[PDB]
Amino acid sequence: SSRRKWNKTGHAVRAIGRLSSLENVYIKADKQKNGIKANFKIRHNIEDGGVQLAYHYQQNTPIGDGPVLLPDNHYLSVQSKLSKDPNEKRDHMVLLEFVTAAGITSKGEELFTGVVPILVELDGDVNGHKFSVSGEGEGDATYGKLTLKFICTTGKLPVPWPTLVTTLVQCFSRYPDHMKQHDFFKSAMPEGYIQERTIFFKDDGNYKTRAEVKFEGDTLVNRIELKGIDFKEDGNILGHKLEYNLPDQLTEEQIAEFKEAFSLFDKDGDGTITTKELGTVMRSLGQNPTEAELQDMINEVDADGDGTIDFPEFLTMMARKGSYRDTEEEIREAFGVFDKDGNGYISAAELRHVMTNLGEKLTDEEVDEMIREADIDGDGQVNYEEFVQMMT
Amino acid sequence: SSRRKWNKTGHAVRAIGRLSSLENVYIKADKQKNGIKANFKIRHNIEDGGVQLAYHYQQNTPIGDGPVLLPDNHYLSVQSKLSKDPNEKRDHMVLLEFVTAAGITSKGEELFTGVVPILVELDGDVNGHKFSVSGEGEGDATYGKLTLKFICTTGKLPVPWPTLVTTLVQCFSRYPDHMKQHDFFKSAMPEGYIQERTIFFKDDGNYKTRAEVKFEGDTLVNRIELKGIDFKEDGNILGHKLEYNLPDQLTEEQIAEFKEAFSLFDKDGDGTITTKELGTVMRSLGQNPTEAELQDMINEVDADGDGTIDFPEFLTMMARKGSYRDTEEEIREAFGVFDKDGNGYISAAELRHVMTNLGEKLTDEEVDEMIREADIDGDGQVNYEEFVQMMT
Ligand SMILES: [Ca+2]
Ligand SMILES: [Ca+2]
Ligand SMILES: [Ca+2]
Ligand SMILES: [Ca+2]
Ligand SMILES: [Ca+2]
Ligand SMILES: [Ca+2]
Ligand SMILES: [Ca+2]
Ligand SMILES: [Ca+2]
Repeated sequence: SSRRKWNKTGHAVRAIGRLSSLENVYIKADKQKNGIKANFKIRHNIEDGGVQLAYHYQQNTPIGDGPVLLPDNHYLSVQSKLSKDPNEKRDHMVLLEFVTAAGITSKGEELFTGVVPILVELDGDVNGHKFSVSGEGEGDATYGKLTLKFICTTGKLPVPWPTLVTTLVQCFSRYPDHMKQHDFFKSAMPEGYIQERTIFFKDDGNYKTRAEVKFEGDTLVNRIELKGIDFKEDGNILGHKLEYNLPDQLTEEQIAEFKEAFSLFDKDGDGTITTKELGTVMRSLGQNPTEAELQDMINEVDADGDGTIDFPEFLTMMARKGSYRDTEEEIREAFGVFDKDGNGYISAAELRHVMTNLGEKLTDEEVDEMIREADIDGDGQVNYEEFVQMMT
Repeated sequence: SSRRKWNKTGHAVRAIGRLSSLENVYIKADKQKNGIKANFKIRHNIEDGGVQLAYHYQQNTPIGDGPVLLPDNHYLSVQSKLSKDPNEKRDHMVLLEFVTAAGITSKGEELFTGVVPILVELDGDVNGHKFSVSGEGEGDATYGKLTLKFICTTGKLPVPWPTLVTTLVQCFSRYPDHMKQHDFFKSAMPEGYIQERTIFFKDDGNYKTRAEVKFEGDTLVNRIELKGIDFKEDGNILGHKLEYNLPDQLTEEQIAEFKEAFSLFDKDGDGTITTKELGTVMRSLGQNPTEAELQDMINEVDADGDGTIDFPEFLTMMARKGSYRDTEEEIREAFGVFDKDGNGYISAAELRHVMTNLGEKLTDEEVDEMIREADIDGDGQVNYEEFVQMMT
C-alpha cells in the first residue's frame, strides 16, 4: 500500500521530469530585425553528480541586404559527441555533431550542397581571464553533419570545453524538403548573419556572445567574441567541475559504419532514405514489398515525420538495443539473408552477390579477404557460428 | 577494411530486418461483405533459438442488419503479457493485453464506455485432437485494456497457448477521437460480428477459425470454432517447442503502478492525456508552462500522432531506460520536486502537498505510513538517501 503510493507518485513526478526536459533548439521568427530568435536549455553533467543548467537566449540578424527567409515556428534537434586527440599536447576538443530540423508537418542553400570547409575563431573574456580558441573542420548540410577540432591558442582553457560548444554554424542544419523555405541560416548566405546569445548558467555567471557567420571565399567562417561575467571562483565553470563527455555513446567507428550502411540505402545521396530507395534496396535482395507496405515500413521509424528516414533517424533505429534474444534472432535472420541457397554456408559468391546488389562494388580479392577474415575453420566459406562471431 | 565491410553490410541487412518485421494488425475495408479484412504476422519464440512465423489472414462480417462503419486503411498496435496462476492446477493462461488504433492523421461504442465482462469459449480440432478452452475476464476500451484467464477444460492443451492468443475481442481496441468513425468492431454491436481467420504456421500446419463476437446481456461473448490441419507431429506446435512468454517485460505490478500514475494525469478518465491535463498537473505542482510549450512537450512522446498521450504511450515513455546517470539525475530532480522548501528533507506536509496536488486524496495516517516506510534513520522526514532507496 505504502510502496504502491511511493512508486506511483514517483512515476508521475519522473514523468513530469522527462516530459519537460526537452533540449531542442526552439526557433521563431524575429520580423523586426528581419532575422530569427531562438531559445533552449543545455544540461551539463557535474562531476560526481548533479546537473548544471545553461539557459540559451539567441537572436540572429542578416549581414547583407538581400532578402532572407523568415521561418514559422520550428526546432533543431542536435546530437553531440566530444572526444580527445591522443596525439595532441595542446588543450583541445574534437567535436562531432548532427543537427536536423523538424516541427513542421534559396540561392544560399546552393552553397551548402557538398562538404564545406569551416574556420572558427573565438576571443573570450571570463571574469577577466582572456583566452582564444581556433577551430577548423568540415560541414555537410546534406546529413546535417559537423566535424571540427578546436584548440585553445592561449594555453589552458579557463572554462570547461562543453560550455563553449553551442558558441563554437547552424547553417549546416539539415532542413527537410517541406521545410526548405524556413531555413533562415542558409538564406542569409553568402553575406551571412550576426548571431548573438546570452547564456545563463544557473547559480553562476553568464556568457554574452556575438558572432559573425559568413563565407570568406569557399570557407564558412564563424568569428566570435565572448564575454563572461559574475562567475563564482569555485563554481562548476571556473572550478572545472563539468564532465567532458557522456557514456553510452556510439564511437566514431560505429557512427562511420552506420554511415556507410546508410549510404547503401541513400541512392541519390540527399541525406535521407525514401520508400523508393528502400524498395530498390529490398528488390535488389529479392524482396518485393508494395508501395503501401514500404510507407508502412518507413512510418515506424519516421520520428520527425517527413515520410523519409534521415541519418540521425537511421542512427536511432540501429542504436536502439533490444533484448539479447532479439539481437540473436536478428543475426540469425541476417545470416538467412546472406545464405542465398540456404545450405548453411555463406560463400564468396553469395557475399559478393549481397554486397553488389546493395550497391557496393568489390573485387574477387576483397571478397576473399572478407571470407578469410570470417573463415575460422578454413573451409573457404562462412558458417553460422563464424557469422555470429563476425557480427558480435 | 574487411571488418568495416562486414560490419556495415551487417548493419544494412539488419536494418532491412528491423524495417520489415512489423507485427501490427493491418486493417482494410471489405466493402462487398460490408465488414473488414485484416492481415498480419506473429513471431513466436522457439525454445533454444529460432522463430516460428504465423501468417494471419482475417475477415469480419456484421451479424445484425443495422448500418456499420467501414474504415479507411489503418492498423492496430498490440502489447501482450502471458503469465501463470501459481494457485492453478489446470492447464491455463493468464493474459494481459493492450490494443490501440493508429495509422490515420456510434451507438455500439456507448456499450464500451466502462469495464465490460468477457466470456470466451473455444472448441478446437488440431490433427484430430479435440480440445476446449473456457476463458473469462474484463475489457476496457477506454485504455484498450484486456485481462482474461483461460483454462483448457479438456485437460492438457495439445497446442501451445501462445498459438491461441490471437484467436482467443478487437471491439476493445482504443480508437482515438479522430478515428472514432473507423471503428467497425464497436459499430457492429450489440448484434456483433463473425470473425474468420486462416493462420499459417511456416513450415507447418494451419488453423482455420470462425468466431461469433456479440453481446449476450451485458457480457461480451466470443464463441470460437478452430480447426487445425497438416501439422507435423514433431513440429514446434504439436511438439510444444514454443516459449510461453518473453523476458524484459514489465511485471503486472509495474504496469499497475504506471496505471495509477497515468490516472493522476488523466483527469476525465478518457484513457489519454491532453495538454490541458498535463498543464493542470504541472500548475498544481507550481510550474506554469505555456500552451505552445505543452504541445511541444506532448509531441516528443506522441508516437502514434494524435496530439495526446494514451496509456501504452505513457508506458513506453516510462519503460524507456536511459543511462544510469540519467536515472540517478531523474531521481535527484524528482526529490527536488518533493522537497518544496529545499531544506534537504521531505516532510509529511510536503509529501501530502505533492500527492494532494497530483489528485490523490490521503489522510494523516496514510502519509505517516509512507514517511514511516521511507524514514530509515527515524527522524520523521525523508532525506535524499532514503528517497533514493525508496525509488530504487
Ligand atoms: Ca535519398
Ligand atoms: Ca524522417
Ligand atoms: Ca550458401
Ligand atoms: Ca568456415
Ligand atoms: Ca484525459
Ligand atoms: Ca498519441
Ligand atoms: Ca522540506
Ligand atoms: Ca529520515
